[PDB]
Amino acid sequence: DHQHIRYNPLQDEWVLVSAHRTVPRHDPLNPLCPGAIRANGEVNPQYDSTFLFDNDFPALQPDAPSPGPSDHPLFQAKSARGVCKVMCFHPWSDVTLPLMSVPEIRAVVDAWASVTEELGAQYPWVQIFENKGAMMGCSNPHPHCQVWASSFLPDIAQREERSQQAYKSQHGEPLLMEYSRQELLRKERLVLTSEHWLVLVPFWATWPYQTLLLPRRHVRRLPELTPAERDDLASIMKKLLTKYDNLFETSFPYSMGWHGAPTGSEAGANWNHWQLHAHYYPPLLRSATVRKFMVGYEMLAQAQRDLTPEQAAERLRALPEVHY
Amino acid sequence: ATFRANDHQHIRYNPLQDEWVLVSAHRTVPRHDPLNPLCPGAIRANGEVNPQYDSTFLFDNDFPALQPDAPSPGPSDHPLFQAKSARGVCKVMCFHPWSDVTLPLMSVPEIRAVVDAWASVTEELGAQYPWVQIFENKGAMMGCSNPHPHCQVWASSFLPDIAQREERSQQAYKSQHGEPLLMEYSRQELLRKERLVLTSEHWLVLVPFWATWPYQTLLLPRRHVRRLPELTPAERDDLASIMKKLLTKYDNLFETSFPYSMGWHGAPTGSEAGANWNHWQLHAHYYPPLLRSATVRKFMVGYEMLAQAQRDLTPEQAAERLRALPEVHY
Ligand SMILES: O=P(O)(O)O[C@H]1O[C@H](CO)[C@@H](O)[C@H](O)[C@H]1O
Ligand SMILES: O=P(O)(O)O[C@H]1O[C@H](CO)[C@@H](O)[C@H](O)[C@H]1O
Ligand SMILES: [Zn+2]
Ligand SMILES: [Zn+2]
Repeated sequence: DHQHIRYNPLQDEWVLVSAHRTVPRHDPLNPLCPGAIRANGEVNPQYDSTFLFDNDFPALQPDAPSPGPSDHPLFQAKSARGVCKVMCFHPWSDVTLPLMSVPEIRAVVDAWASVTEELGAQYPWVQIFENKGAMMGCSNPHPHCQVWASSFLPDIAQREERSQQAYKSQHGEPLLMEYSRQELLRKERLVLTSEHWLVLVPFWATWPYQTLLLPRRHVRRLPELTPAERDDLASIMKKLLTKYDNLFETSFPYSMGWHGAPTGSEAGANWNHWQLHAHYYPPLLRSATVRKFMVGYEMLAQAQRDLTPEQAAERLRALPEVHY
Repeated sequence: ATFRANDHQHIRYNPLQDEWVLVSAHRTVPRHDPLNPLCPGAIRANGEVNPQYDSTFLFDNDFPALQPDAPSPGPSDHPLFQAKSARGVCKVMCFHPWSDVTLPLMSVPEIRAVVDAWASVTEELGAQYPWVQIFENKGAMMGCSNPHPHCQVWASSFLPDIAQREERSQQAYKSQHGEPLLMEYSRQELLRKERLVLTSEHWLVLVPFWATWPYQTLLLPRRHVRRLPELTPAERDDLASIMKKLLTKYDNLFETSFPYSMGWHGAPTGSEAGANWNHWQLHAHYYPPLLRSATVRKFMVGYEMLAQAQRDLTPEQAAERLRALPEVHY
């Protein structure tokens, strides 16, 4: 364990490794609760599973004029269109994914597949993400995620498209399929393995207990998961997130999201280089209250970490799967 | 429908670091503490006692992220598992002996002292390391735990990621156009005016066209200058002055001590300092988190982490607001 730098081939980034160093179940005023009034005056149904609605304060609208063409190579702007939705995971405000049952989480997975299929018919990128915890600026504790679909391929998606396309041309295999194969051989960064899925701490991880979740089968997009794969996803997510809560015995904050092959038009397109995966980016470092700050050097030079990915994976493997 | 950047959503390109951003336009510290290890006279974690310094003070970080000696990792057996060596030194630089001052509260001569110390440490460590990263982390909101006025300096044997991104873009730009990227960018922003914050004889501050943080700024010299030590005395005095004006505007924006991370980017140093770096232009970035008040910040989370940076306030609105703020501190 000596200081060194490690490369992220998926997003083309180096990281410095300095190894040498109470929510009520229901609130009629919470606009995500069953029966509650949203900002546009609509009343939520008495839903008993997941619930999808249009964000009343959306970052993207479906209609917008395009900016003019760019008159200078340093001042480039392009059009942007999209739709932003909110997805409640469960009717109870006082539950989170790790406290939910496997069938309930399977309902979440089914709703993720449905909204990807639905919005993917019109938009080339559908970004599902969850922002969990006030530490991630989440102001509403009801269990949910957001879905932003966009007419442009976002920056990170462009980076992963570029690296995966390059990797499959150079080596004949999808980047993340070879990565899964290798981490199964190497063992030391695995967190969980199941029949259809694996969870690991990536070699190039930047956040302390960051994980990568990906299926064992080559799968380009979330809707292609079979029922067995979806149930197994629900199970393995429940185990991962329960480990996360047990790490510091608290409701573990994070941002997470799904990356799969671009949607929109598929005619004349080849996405075999893509592999479906999810990233988890948790801020906590040493306790329920001591976090990692991505500031200063990390903003001006390069991401930095003290805990090695292998130490983090070793700690995550040791944690119980029974919630505290 | 006619497009208007202040009215309609769009995406903008950062050509310096090759990044797109979504613009959703449609939306008490005691002066002295004997136990504060950055104060004059105080004891540090390694047992050393600070001198009774009356200006800046430079010392080795007692908890450094980089050490000057380290073994190199083995060669990689696989293209997905690449590791390289890392060596460097981490220093801490106090700006001033008084803990209750910040840069905008200091006099121009005192800030000029900071500039001179930045140049000295860049020259000294740059003789041995190809990258010397000066940066300041100001405010608990940026995880700074010590309110004493200071910055850090991490010098490294490797060229850090962001530096590689800016080396690549500036090299390409000068190859294609025959001028340094940021020199043309400065000329253009002087012509376009709408994103300027401050102009002085030798320097300018603007909200970059592609900015991601709400009141983010870019500070750069009007002359083509590759590295900080090359600034003349007049350029250094004027840097001190314009920084005092910028940081005072920042403090006046929400009438609070404005948090931020900031740092300097210059041509790589080390063994190849004598190579051709004419495509480089010295500059500084300011990345402040505050969004709408002294307490309401931007969170770079969720979509920003999984897809793309996003902002509501346009760079032009931010710059207009900054230009209107007084240069006299509240
Ligand atoms: O030196 P500090 O204040 O202890 O550390 C702080 O600045 C460093 C450089 O940006 C970061 O690596 C840390 O995340 C941050 O907490
Ligand atoms: O949707 P919210 O909770 O209003 O907003 C939050 O999630 C968004 C998507 O990551 C971010 O752009 C915001 O910075 C964050 O505060
Ligand atoms: Zn990804
Ligand atoms: Zn820069």
